[PDB]
Amino acid sequence: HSVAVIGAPFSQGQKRKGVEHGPAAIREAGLMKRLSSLGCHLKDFGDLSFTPVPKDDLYNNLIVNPRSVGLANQELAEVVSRAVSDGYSCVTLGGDHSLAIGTISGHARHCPDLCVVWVDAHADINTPLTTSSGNLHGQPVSFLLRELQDKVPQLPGFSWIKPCISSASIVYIGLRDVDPPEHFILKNYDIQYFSMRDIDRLGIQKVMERTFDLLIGKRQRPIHLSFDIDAFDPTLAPATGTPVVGGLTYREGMYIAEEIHNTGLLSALDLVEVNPQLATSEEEAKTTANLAVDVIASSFGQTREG
Amino acid sequence: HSVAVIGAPFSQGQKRKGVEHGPAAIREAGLMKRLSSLGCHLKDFGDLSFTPVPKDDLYNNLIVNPRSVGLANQELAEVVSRAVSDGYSCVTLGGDHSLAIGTISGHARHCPDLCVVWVDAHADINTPLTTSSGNLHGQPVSFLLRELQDKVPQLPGFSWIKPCISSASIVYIGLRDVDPPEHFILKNYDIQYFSMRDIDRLGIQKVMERTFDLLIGKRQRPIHLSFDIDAFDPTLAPATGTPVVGGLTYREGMYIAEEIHNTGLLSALDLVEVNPQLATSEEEAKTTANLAVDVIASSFGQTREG
Amino acid sequence: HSVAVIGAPFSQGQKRKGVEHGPAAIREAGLMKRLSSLGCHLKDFGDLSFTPVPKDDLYNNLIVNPRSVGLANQELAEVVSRAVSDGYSCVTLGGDHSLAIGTISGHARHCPDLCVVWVDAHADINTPLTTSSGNLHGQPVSFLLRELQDKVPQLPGFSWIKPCISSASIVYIGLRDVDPPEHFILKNYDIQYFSMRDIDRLGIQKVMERTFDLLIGKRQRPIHLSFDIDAFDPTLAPATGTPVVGGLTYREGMYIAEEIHNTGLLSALDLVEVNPQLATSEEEAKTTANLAVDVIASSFGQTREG
Ligand SMILES: N[C@@](CCCO)(CCCC[B-](O)(O)O)C(=O)O
Ligand SMILES: N[C@@](CCCO)(CCCC[B-](O)(O)O)C(=O)O
Ligand SMILES: N[C@@](CCCO)(CCCC[B-](O)(O)O)C(=O)O
Ligand SMILES: [Mn+2]
Ligand SMILES: [Mn+2]
Ligand SMILES: [Mn+2]
Ligand SMILES: [Mn+2]
Ligand SMILES: [Mn+2]
Ligand SMILES: [Mn+2]
Repeated sequence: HSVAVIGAPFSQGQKRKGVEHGPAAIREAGLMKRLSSLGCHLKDFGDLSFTPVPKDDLYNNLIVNPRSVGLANQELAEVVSRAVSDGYSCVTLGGDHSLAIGTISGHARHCPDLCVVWVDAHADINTPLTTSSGNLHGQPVSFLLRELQDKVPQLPGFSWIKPCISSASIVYIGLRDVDPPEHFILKNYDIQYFSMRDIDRLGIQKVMERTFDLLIGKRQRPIHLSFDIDAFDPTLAPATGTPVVGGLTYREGMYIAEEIHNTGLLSALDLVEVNPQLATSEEEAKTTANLAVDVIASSFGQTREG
Repeated sequence: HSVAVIGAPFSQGQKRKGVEHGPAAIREAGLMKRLSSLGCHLKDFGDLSFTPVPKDDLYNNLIVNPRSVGLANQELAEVVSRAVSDGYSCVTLGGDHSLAIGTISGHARHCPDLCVVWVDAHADINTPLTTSSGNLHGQPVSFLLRELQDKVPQLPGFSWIKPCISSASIVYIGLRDVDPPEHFILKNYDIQYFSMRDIDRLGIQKVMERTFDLLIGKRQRPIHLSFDIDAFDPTLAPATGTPVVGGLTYREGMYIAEEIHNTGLLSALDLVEVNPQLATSEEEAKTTANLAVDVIASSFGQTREG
Repeated sequence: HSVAVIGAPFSQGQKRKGVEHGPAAIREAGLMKRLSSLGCHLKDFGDLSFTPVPKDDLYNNLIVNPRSVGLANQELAEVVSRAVSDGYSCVTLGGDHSLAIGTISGHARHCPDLCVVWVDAHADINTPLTTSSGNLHGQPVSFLLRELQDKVPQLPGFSWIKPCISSASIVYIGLRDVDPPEHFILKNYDIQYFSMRDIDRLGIQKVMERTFDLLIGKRQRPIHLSFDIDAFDPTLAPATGTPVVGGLTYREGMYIAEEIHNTGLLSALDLVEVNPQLATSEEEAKTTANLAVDVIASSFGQTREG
């Protein structure tokens, strides 16, 4: 049972400074010791240094840093693919959520039947034609879903990406801030999700049951858990760039991670969008980083009953 | 789909200064743009100025400002009745909860088969003979309930009031601070309520399902939503006159409002008891006012899934 | 209906100063008036002064203040036994949880068929051979449990203790910080528990139903409620020695207590581990003390509906 930890200090998928310090904050909160204590054999890749791209001008006068996000993701994908091939479950510390483009591509490279659990306040499924921000961290799923590719134009630095999962192969949990074109996309391609409303109705236990039934009800598949810290209520995870009131409780987040662990299928985990600079106090930054560690640890077997 | 907004800056239903600034606070939290964005056609009646009453002495050496509360409500009912008759769903911003005497009377004047969902930590059903405070914001339901007529003395300024709701036409949600004579009244007239305890047991989905079965299970009826901000836990809505621990969560509040919207029958809404002056900080005032806007917006169609 | 209140200002079951002030803090939060208001006839035993033991050296170079904890508990057990004998439901205010040794022994003397509901973030069932702290407040169940007596060494000051609880006769609620030897003990003796995880799944209503089915499903038994304030989430009860995130909500705590009261079988209650000195502010101290009073009051009939 081996875990690779990769620091992906990326900020260019969005516009708020400081999310590149997320991996450091998470390590400082004791991630490595927590993983070791659960019996994980660890390989720390440290924090990647991504190759910059000169003159990375706006795409279509809207999409920011496309070539940089493309190249960093290509490089990240290579590291992830390599680590999976060497038998590691891959933990990637962000950094903004655009790096899921790289971790999922790399993961899918030799685990092409992987499935995705995307825990997030947001659907992150705008395309370059629907985004109203230009921020790639709100578009990553659009580049990964095969059903969407007729609707996704080719960005500079993105040509290496081949859409690698189907719309039946991703489930969202925690949605509460969805743009209308994203809502259209989720309905049009019948992508399954559990918004905070569904959690309010069903409860987190049934949500996880139905999630796994949809994804691995008929066959075992390596699971890719892409966890945006903003899934949690901002009272619990204030240090993040797009906080939305009414999020997961601490207990709900742990229960999700616990059930992920319980499948035995976790193969890769992203923990993204922790931005210590956006905390109004050091206490706020640390509680956010500590929560991130709790999620990762619970995902690899830490329980609440000993 | 048209919405009238009436500010009712009234404070004389109770003794704490500042609740008359509720409407301004709610407006400053961006109410009108939020309703507009939902597609609501808006008529703003502004904030009403109520006629003062000279020498408005205590009634029975106990009940405070009876004629002022009576007259202000008569005037409010007139504005409400007129807006409902012209085809608007009527949003009244308070102000203390005694103004529900006027909004429900005025609403019933045009829609006599209305039913009432009363979301509150309190039952607000004391009569002039049971009140231990003398505050009319804690008695408004007693003046409206037909079955209580013979137990409710005639107050100066109140003669215009015709009880318009039967005891089977109101359901309470969120109760946790109920005076013993209020409890007797609720039981003796078989008035249905879901206390915080019931919500703990059933969950808010079943609570809303049962609420609608009781009210509109036999026929469609216009719905009057009377929402006291103190229904929410004090941590979420600190700026209010009688906070009680152990209240609705943010998610529960939104769920109630969403289900109200989903009936298609919402005809009037009160958002009462926001008192910015009781905030310990400007942050606390704004979070309470923002919460008020979320309740109203959700009640008119804002969703958590886009 | 008679209730005896016993202050047990003991701190030597652990190493953090201040928990000996728990009883005064709880009294200051208005305990006696709250109990009177519910119709409780009260006998106040005041705060006991426990006989000190000179030269109370570590047992086995690890276990702290054993003779002092042994003797204080013997004296406590005598007071509890006497009060229960005289027809009182016994409320014991702590003080650290090592005093449950005393209250449960005293209680069991006249009510040998008693059962125990242990509400706590922790299992408190380490033995002198498994404790890693040496603190007796984390071992009291091991001395009470019949099935364990062959694995529990004889401590100085502890010879008066006769195990009086069988493993089928105690149920835990709220567990989330369990040491591995404790987990082993719970599984090996088939001791039933509902962790925070079980509550997330079942909901607190089902948890209480099953608790009582296990304890009193076949016959009526006097109930001993041992409530560690740290069962509650640290945001609600910060003034305590071993806080653990992800605890009971206020509503869940009240619901447990309400259900205890509804059995009609509550015979004794411990409210332990309030340490006002661990509060970072007087507000935090008072809110913890107030929460303790809420629990005790609800356990004796305080309702949320009047
Ligand atoms: N949907 C957003 C906001 C658009 C304006 O409403 C937010 C995307 C958030 C990215 B995340 O990784 O945090 O979920 C976007 O930038 O696309
Ligand atoms: N029930 C109260 C308190 C009486 C003392 O227990 C409070 C009523 C609150 C009015 B609201 O509009 O806020 O719910 C009253 O004044 O009647
Ligand atoms: N289990 C602890 C911690 C051991 C180190 O992990 C804590 C016991 C808490 C005592 B309580 O009365 O608060 O539940 C112990 O001292 O045995
Ligand atoms: Mn997000
Ligand atoms: Mn995201
Ligand atoms: Mn109220
Ligand atoms: Mn009210
Ligand atoms: Mn304990
Ligand atoms: Mn404990």
